[PDB]
Amino acid sequence: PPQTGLSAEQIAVLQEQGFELRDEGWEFGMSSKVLFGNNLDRLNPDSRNTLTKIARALLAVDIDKVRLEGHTDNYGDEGYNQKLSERRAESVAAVFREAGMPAANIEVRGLGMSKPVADNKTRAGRSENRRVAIIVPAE
Amino acid sequence: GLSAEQIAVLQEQGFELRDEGWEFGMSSKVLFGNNLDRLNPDSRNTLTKIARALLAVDIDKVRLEGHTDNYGDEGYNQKLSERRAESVAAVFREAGMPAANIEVRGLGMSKPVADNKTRAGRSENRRVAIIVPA
Repeated sequence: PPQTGLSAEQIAVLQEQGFELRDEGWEFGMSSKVLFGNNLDRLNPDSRNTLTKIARALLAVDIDKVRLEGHTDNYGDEGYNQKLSERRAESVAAVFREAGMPAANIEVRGLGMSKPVADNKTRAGRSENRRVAIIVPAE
Repeated sequence: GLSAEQIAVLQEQGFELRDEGWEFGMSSKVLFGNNLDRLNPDSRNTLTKIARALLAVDIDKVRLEGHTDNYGDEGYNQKLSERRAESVAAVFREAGMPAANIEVRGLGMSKPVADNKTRAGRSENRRVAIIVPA
């Protein structure tokens, strides 16, 4: 399949919103520390507003299908981190639905600690791993 | 203490007078469902109504107390219970309750109302309580 499903107008929005093109599509990893702070799956209220802006920016150029993927670092129990990561992605999904993203077009996954982008030996690396990613397919 | 009009509202809302104040306990299953500390939307709406009923008669100070059963890790259950009480606090602040007048506590498994030896009792113990000091 050619990766020509997105127009330049759509790519431009993805770039401005912080997305980078990766193997599974355009991806923006959002810091869980920023999104949730000390909470479990409840979003900071300011972060809810931030997320709504991103959803609306995407919807304004007809990017109306996303995958939301939750991730953790390697601290704690693996099953718990998987559950936490799924619930965190689901919280983001709720905000995207409220902004108008069609519910049938949102796929939610929790990957727990299984797909790190950084080394878990460092606080910085662990924080980079604690994220919720938005993925927009390029197909 | 509380005025007659305030007591009448608390009684109407289903609060019961206990040693530490008027108390209204709510099921964590109903409040959070499968979530961790994110309230489900219907429960948010129900909590907002309670907050507004209280604020309409100048009940503007509460304690929110989160509880668990004794199943699972003690430390996690305590954090969970504190975070769940904080979620309810956030709803009350959004309704207009002064932030400085809200006390949030997570008791974990330490203060059961029912028998943890039974499933029924463990379920009753998984709750968040709204308390209005008398």
